[PDB]
Amino acid sequence: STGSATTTPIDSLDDAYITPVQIGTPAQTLNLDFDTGSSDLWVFSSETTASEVDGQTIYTPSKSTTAKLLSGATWSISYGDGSSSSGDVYTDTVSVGGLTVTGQAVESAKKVSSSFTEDSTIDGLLGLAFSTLNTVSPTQQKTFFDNAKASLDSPVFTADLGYHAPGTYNFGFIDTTAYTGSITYTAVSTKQGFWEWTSTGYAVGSGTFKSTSIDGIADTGTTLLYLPATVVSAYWAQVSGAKSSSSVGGYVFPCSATLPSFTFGVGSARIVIPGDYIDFGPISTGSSSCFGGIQSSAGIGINIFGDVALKAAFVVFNGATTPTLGFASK
Repeated sequence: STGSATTTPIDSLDDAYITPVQIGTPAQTLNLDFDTGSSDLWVFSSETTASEVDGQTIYTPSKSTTAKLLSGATWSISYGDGSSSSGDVYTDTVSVGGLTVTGQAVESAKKVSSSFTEDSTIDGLLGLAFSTLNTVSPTQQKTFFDNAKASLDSPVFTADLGYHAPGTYNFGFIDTTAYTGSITYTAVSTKQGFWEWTSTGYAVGSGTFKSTSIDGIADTGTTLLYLPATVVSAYWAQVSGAKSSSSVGGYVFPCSATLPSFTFGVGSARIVIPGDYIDFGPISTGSSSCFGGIQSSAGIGINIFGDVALKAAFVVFNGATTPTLGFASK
């Protein structure tokens, strides 16, 4: 089997991407944030505290003839950005782009933090990191990909995120028309439950490539590119007027600037992030100070190849016995 679903930016800045997911019988379609940095599929639901729902589409398991309460199961998760959610668990039929999993754990939110409430466009998350990170207790549950794997034509899914435009998540096949040149595959460590890999270095604009190992995670659920302070300093030094602002919470730059590109290494290959991808617009409405899309990972504890990086590539998440990551230009 295979699946193919379009993923759409939630706003003009590509702050995140939503992908329609069918849950239950009859289908209830929710727009979920596919997140290769976490491993819970959770949804706004009929059980979510009413004051914490503000425009989201909810899953109502009582209206699904295939929903079954997973007795005794609860979940609770906190994300790198400080947001959190928690609740109980159903199993139900979940389909993504024509690909169907029966008995998928659908984690029903009883509580969500304010940032989820305040984002009316995201109805929940669909985790695509390794199932070892799944928070369901007392019986850990498998991700949608993990459940689908054995049925897939090939045990892979691919992320093809658009810049200010829709893109695609595919399951079970590699669309050879979706990228240019070749896919370069690189080793993954699953030791922390992430799609963790080692970039071979970087360049800023038309500058020389610096060969240096950068361990980080391919994370579709993180907006920006978080890299070591040395790297990030080298980037923003090439933008006149750019500075790190503790009050704003990162590097800012004059909105009048033209941003240089940023290149990262995948083995001997090179992915080029155009400078426009690195502009996340005014820090506040009407401001001429703009927020940068490359930020320091210092104090995160891990480097994150978030959407800013991933959207410049066709990315293969190879879930073979020994997982690997593939990157192609597009």
